[PDB]
Amino acid sequence: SWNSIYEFTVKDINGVDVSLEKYRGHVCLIVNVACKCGATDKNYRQLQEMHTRLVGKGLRILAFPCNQFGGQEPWAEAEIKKFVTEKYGVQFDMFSKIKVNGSDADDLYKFLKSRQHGTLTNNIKWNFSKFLVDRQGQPVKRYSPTTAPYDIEGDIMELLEKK
Ligand SMILES: [Li+]
Repeated sequence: SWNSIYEFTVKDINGVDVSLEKYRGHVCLIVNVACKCGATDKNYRQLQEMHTRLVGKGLRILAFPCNQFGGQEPWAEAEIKKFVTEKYGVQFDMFSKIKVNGSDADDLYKFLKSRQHGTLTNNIKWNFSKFLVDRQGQPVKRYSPTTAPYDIEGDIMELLEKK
């Protein structure tokens, strides 16, 4: 019966559980991440630039580490946090590691995938897929891993302009 992302609670990268009610009224870009992928640098760099450009306008970027793709997120949370903060200066919201596929996927990802279908098949295909969520907590677009974060900015602006 879940009707929006606000129904879910997740553990942040510091081990602090937070309800996604926190994000009511903001546009969210939800990204599954990994530190040991060939596109790690470009995704984190562009996400941090987009955070800096758009956080004041209502964008919230949420990054969920996940080790389901090629064993590319093997580290624990403290090490992930240190890596991304020291290398990229990440200021957006980082979470504890989850699964995005299978029956043990976080309910947030079960929900996201139930709202926006992937290309051909529905499982998350690799690290750095993106879901765009409007100011009412509705997932309204999904982008494949190879989509540069910058190419999502136009769609973000449309949703930021809405009430
Ligand atoms: Li499928």
